[PDB]
Amino acid sequence: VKFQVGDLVWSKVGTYPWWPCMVSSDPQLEVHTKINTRGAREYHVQFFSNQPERAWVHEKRVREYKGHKQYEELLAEARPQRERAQWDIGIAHAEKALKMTREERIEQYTFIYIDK
Repeated sequence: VKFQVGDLVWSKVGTYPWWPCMVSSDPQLEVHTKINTRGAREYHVQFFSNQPERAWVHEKRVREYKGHKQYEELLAEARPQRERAQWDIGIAHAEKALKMTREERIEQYTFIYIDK
């Protein structure tokens, strides 16, 4: 295990670009990390955006978030207006969270879950 609940990460999910995320615990499974049927590690993340989004991401697609500027380093290794706007909001939220401790990030950004 490389990450804990509240840690800031970059995540590549589907066709979305590398997105700023916070590692969190799955509301149903009650785990933030698990081992696949193939034996690979996965993490549960929550995307930084205006609208809440979450996903179980493979270890190879989860990177440590050090700052917005390292996005060019990730793009070097390897969009709609509505999505671009949400990414800019997400980057602003991740930059504020970098100035906080893991414990503070949990109290401020963890999604509110309703059984409905």
